[PDB]
Amino acid sequence: DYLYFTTLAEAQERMYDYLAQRDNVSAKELKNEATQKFYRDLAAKEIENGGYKITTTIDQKIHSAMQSAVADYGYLLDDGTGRVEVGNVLMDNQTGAILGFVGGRNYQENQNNHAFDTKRSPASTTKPLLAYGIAIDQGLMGSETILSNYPTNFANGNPIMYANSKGTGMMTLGEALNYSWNIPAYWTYRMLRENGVDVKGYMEKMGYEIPEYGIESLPMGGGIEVTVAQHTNGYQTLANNGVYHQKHVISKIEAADGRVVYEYQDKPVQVYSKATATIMQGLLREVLSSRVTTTFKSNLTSLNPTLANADWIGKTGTTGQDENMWLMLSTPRLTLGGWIGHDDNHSLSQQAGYSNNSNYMAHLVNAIQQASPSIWGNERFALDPSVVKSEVLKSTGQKPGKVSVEGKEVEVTGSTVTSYWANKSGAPATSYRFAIGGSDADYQNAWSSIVGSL
Ligand SMILES: *C(=O)[C@@H](NC(=O)[C@@H](Cc1ccccc1)NC(=O)CCCCCN=[N+]=[N-])[C@@H](C)O
Ligand SMILES: [Cl-]
Ligand SMILES: [Cl-]
Ligand SMILES: [Cl-]
Ligand SMILES: [Cl-]
Ligand SMILES: [Cl-]
Ligand SMILES: [Cl-]
Ligand SMILES: [Cl-]
Ligand SMILES: [Cl-]
Ligand SMILES: [Cl-]
Ligand SMILES: [Cl-]
Ligand SMILES: [Cl-]
Ligand SMILES: [Cl-]
Ligand SMILES: [Cl-]
Ligand SMILES: [Cl-]
Ligand SMILES: [Cl-]
Ligand SMILES: [Cl-]
Ligand SMILES: [Cl-]
Ligand SMILES: [Cl-]
Ligand SMILES: [Cl-]
Ligand SMILES: [Cl-]
Ligand SMILES: [Cl-]
Ligand SMILES: [Cl-]
Ligand SMILES: [Cl-]
Ligand SMILES: [Cl-]
Ligand SMILES: [Cl-]
Ligand SMILES: [Cl-]
Ligand SMILES: [Cl-]
Repeated sequence: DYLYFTTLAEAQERMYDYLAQRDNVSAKELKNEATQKFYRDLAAKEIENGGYKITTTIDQKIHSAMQSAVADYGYLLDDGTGRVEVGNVLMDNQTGAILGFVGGRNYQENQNNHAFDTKRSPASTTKPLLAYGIAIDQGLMGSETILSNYPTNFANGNPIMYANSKGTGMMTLGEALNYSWNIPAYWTYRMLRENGVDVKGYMEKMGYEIPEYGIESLPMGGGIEVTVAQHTNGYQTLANNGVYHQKHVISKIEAADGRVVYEYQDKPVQVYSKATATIMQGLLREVLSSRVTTTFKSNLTSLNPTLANADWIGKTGTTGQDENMWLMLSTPRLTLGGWIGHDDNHSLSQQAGYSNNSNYMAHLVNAIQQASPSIWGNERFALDPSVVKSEVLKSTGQKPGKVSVEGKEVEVTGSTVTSYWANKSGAPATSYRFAIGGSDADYQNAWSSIVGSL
């Protein structure tokens, strides 16, 4: 099944490296196609014939429960666009160990591995990692920072859309994330580009391969295609207080006589500050609780109300013609990545991600807990002590003070809120351009509203 061939493939690659080094083959000799073919064949025969012991990270009872879950409840994905395919990876947040996965609906009917082999755009699930997370890490925004959702066009002249909406006005990062509005994400990434932020440094530390970082739609998964396993590794980094661990299924290969062919080496990397990661956890908690883009919390509360009270955080994504739906879920202990789509890339139904995948993943999470009752954990995500708390205006997301609006030095006061920052000084004083993004026209309209309220 999917586990046998995934494990065999990874074991073969590790045996290939071992045999090449053992036989003292140069990096140069390894470039020779005939020599590579020989060493791949020799690696295969060594596993096939050799009596090696392959130790995996797979929790057999959990992985078996995930297979029974997709057998029993996979039909909940079928939405009247034909048989819907599925991939899921369950990952330990502290180690990057893969405890279990779903390769697809039924290996016997379709062998394609939707957990490790198929690459699709992660759509709006890019936003927390590539846009908001990095902006917070760089001290360019906090939890109650304001972004423009005013209408704006891509560089090709097309309006940036959210279903049938061309946009609204100013909104908090929280509203931007809960709805997954697109314009605020676009302005956030544009701000990173304008400031020359090394985005590629963050994404490559987490093992992402992105060919062009200049794509305006990058935060909406434009110019990005990822496996479920890889993308699960990104959400592992946010959930593990910003510390990446490389995903792995193989922990060790030993000869019969106990000689170590290969052993996984942990190389932890602080990709985001603890402040940034713990701020993002708080925002992604509200994405699921708000139930705007996913019914997941309603589905899970009904199936398993005790498990629904674990500290769930998550994010959804939908490609533009509903070809791909994503739901990424974490507790402090585990991350579960979920993709659905069609092997030939044709459209799912409009609600496939909102309802069907949410319901299926609620069943999958319940099946994992039933197989291993403590595995999700009862720990809460919590703000790191290094987080800076700023009292800011609800209206501007910046500290109270004086601003020049149309000549007249205006005293900006009103309702305040605590904003969480990952810098030293926290939020600055209100400036005229108080938000991420927006045109001179947008700001005229915004300030009109704010002055009216004083
Ligand atoms: C999040 O999921 C948002 N949608 C997307 O991110 C979609 C559509 C989109 C793109 C740019 C600006 C606004 C909306 N992203 C997307 O389709 C990118 C991947 C395209 C790759 C081509 N192959 N395919 N499929 C929701 C909330 O609007
Ligand atoms: Cl399997
Ligand atoms: Cl496979
Ligand atoms: Cl040999
Ligand atoms: Cl086991
Ligand atoms: Cl992968
Ligand atoms: Cl795609
Ligand atoms: Cl524009
Ligand atoms: Cl909201
Ligand atoms: Cl970059
Ligand atoms: Cl990648
Ligand atoms: Cl670039
Ligand atoms: Cl572009
Ligand atoms: Cl591996
Ligand atoms: Cl892997
Ligand atoms: Cl041996
Ligand atoms: Cl830190
Ligand atoms: Cl809730
Ligand atoms: Cl609901
Ligand atoms: Cl979405
Ligand atoms: Cl298909
Ligand atoms: Cl706790
Ligand atoms: Cl907290
Ligand atoms: Cl503080
Ligand atoms: Cl303050
Ligand atoms: Cl600072
Ligand atoms: Cl800006
Ligand atoms: Cl303008």
